Amino acid sequence: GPSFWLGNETLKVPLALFALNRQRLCERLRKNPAVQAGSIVVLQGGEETQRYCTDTGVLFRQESFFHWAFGVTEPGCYGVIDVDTGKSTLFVPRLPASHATWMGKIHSKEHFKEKYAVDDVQYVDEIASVLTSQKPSVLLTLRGVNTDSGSVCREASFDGISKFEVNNTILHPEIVECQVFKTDMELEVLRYTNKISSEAHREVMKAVKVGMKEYELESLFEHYCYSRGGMRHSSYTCICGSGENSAVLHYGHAGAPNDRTIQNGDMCLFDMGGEYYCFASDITCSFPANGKFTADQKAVYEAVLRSSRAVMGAMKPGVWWPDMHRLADRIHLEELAHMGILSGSVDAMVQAHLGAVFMPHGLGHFLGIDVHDVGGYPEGVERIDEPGLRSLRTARHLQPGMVLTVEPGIYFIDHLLDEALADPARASFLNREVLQRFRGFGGVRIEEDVVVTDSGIELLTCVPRTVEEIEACMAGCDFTPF
Amino acid sequence: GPSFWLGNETLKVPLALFALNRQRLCERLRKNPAVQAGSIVVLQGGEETQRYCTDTGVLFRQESFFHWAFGVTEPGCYGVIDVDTGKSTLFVPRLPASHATWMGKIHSKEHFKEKYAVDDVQYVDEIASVLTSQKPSVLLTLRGVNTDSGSVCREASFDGISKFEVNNTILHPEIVECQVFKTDMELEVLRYTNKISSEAHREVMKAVKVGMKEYELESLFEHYCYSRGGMRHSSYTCICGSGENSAVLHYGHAGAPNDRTIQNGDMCLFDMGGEYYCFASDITCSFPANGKFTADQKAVYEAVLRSSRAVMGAMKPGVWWPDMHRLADRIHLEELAHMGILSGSVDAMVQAHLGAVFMPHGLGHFLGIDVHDVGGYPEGVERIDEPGLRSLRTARHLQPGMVLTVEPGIYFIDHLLDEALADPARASFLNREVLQRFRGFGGVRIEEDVVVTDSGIELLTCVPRTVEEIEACMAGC
Ligand SMILES: C[As](C)(=O)[O-]
Ligand SMILES: C[As](C)(=O)[O-]
Ligand SMILES: [Mn+2]
Ligand SMILES: [Mn+2]
Ligand SMILES: [Mn+2]
Ligand SMILES: [Mn+2]
Repeated sequence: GPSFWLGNETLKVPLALFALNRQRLCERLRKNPAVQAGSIVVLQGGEETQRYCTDTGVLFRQESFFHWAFGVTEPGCYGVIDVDTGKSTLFVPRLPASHATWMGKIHSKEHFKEKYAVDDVQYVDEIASVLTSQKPSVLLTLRGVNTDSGSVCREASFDGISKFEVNNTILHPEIVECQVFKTDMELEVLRYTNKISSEAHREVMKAVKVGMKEYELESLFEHYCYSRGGMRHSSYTCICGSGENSAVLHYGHAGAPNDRTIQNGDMCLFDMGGEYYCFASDITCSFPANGKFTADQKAVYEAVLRSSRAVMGAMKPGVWWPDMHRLADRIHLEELAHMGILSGSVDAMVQAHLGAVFMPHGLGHFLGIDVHDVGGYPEGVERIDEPGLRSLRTARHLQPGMVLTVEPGIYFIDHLLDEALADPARASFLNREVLQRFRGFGGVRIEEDVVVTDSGIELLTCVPRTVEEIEACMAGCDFTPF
Repeated sequence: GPSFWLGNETLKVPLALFALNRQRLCERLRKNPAVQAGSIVVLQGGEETQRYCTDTGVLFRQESFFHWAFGVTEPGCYGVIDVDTGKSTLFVPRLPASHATWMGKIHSKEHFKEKYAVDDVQYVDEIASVLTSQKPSVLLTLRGVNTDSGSVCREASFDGISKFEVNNTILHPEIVECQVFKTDMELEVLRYTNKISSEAHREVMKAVKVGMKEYELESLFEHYCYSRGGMRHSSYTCICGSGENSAVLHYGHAGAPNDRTIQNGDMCLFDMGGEYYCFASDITCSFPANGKFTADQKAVYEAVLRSSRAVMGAMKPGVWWPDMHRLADRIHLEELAHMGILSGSVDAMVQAHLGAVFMPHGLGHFLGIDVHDVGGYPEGVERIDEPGLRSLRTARHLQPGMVLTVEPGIYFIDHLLDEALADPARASFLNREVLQRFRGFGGVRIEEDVVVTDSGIELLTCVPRTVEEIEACMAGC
């Protein structure tokens, strides 16, 4: 069948990927006791937008649930699926013929049917008539809460939907649960997004020079990803933190826009991932700006490398993800003590939640069409009310087919360190005479993307990771993964 | 005073630019007899957004009116101006301690006062209290219709605004009219955006090779603009049309995403412009993919070069922009007749609106903070209901300080050509046997950015334009 492709060496993605997702969704719904015969899933695609009240178009990127189900790149569509038969119908906007003045040939319905390999294509304004003719029992629409953003996903609506029976509770948890488990076709795309983004990270490590602005590397990364990878979007705004900015976790946004000059002796923490056909990648490389780790930089870096590799080596089906977070915490504390920053009993440090002072974020998160992918906290899965752990984006147990980031880090964040030093339950573990040397260090994060498999994991990311590999890459060189 | 700067060779933009805009706005409002003493302009800045219901942040770019007045890059702000005194107050979000962990330094109010050179800084949650203590007669908020998008600009709101007298009609036409006329400080930024984007267009022309995808040049353009110019944003989605796609005016968007392979013999029409600190550029270069114009390509291209330079040579204060559009139409028709595509009386071709078959869009538009800048159709200025002219984004007369694109083009658009051939009043001019050779040619657009001066214009753009210059540029090592 047909494939999405941006030519050159970019990945051909079969539209069969999306057909398989529709089939899987129907198979799940058919087993659901709340679902009756004759139901139709109704999804609404994203619409074209402009900046504020201007006529400046914003580049359209499809809504993620719609993309998962249909793979459609055009704005203004709807899509329905007959649950009992699996039959799919795509609804596309009716453009008047005069639009050919500005748009060139206006594609036929048949063009879109062939392009997307759906069973039928209709115009959007006909959706009430078309659904009416099917005499559905119920329309299943999408409404639920994203557990990272807190936002409510808005259900499809069209003129005349009030004439139907509509259910907006059944679908969301079910399509989310399908999305949590990636098909082999989806894994091919995620292998690709990791390949390109890994190459781009290596080009950035080769190119970085003392005296450059952080954004010069943002630009270079995105240029590699688009020109060589066909990745028109990034999966999230690039975080290019140098020096003390490497301790700011979501650095790079409009308020702190990658605008610092990189200085000799700085650490860099570059968290960047290109997006291909609305599939994510999410990779963090940490390295010395000048290509040579100092002793202190090597020690912090290798502490995070140790936790990264320990977690990757322990991950397998049945593992409780919060236990991996606690494992990383224990390793960071052990290694910070081995560096002389901390002293005393590590068991006691853990009891005092000291790990969260140095890693205030979750160990990692589901990844897929969204960088923070859906499904981390389905009904019944609770957030753990402790520092660090409460920021985990899932408390699930691992199962084959899940895609996770593994992103431990250690950071020197002044207000968290000062809180600890003010707290008698924590202050005694800290050695100010050594810690003072790490004030303003920034931080290190080592972030890999992995697939849970029957036997463990599959590592998707392919970047230099040991001190020796990184120094070689920065000197321009050719490295072995976990 | 302070300046915005992204280091390296990027432009230092004095924050005095925005202070001058505030002053100019107050000066215009003070002259409006409907404006009450004690009025306060209240603007609301843009807020951070995410993709749909995801927690995927969208990179924040400031709302254009707010930017014009304040130059503020942070989301979640408000800004007010006392009309009678000119005094400015910026309202910034009061951030929680955790912002220090995830987003960065929690800057003090004094930091922002110094950064933006405003008279006072307060927190957003204090705006009702602060405005109350000033005892304004009326709050002037911003509501009006953009004449390109048709969208209604949404006025500021805050908790407690219902307790004030609010007017939402006076401000919009007044701030728009100020934006129409660029200050010398604004012109320095538009010279810079044109400089970087012109350099980037030159690099793209040197880099194009048969066999590349269109989007490889989009990528290169934006990388040049960001890494060398500090332009994190483009002014609009890059249009990288090759072959017949150069006839598709609305090309490059998500439905037609610069994904065609450039072939030997194609024309390229690349319309790209970086944005610096929310100031636009808007440039189109047209050229043969393989670096050498064929005879037909030279003829079409030189026709558009002729109208481009005739229009620029005629532009000066008092000139009616629709007359310039008609000038370009007439020249295109003349050249298309010289080429043998047309025959007969050009006067009669003009009477039959034949020019619009080949150039269906407007000759050019105001440019500033937005690529299609505000103020093209203020009250009393009407849209002309004729082909071509109805797509003009302004029907105003030119005055010093206006910034315009000059962007004539000729395209071979099947829908329009077929229509013209069906109409006996137009078909008699069209030589079907010659036109057939140009089906699938695509099109040519030559787009310059210019400033109206007291005596004529200043050209901002600097790219190769003659056939000889373009071929030389593309052959450069
Ligand atoms: C800062 As992230 C995209 O690894 O959650
Ligand atoms: C296609 As345009 C931004 O020049 O109007
Ligand atoms: Mn990341
Ligand atoms: Mn991540
Ligand atoms: Mn343009
Ligand atoms: Mn333009």
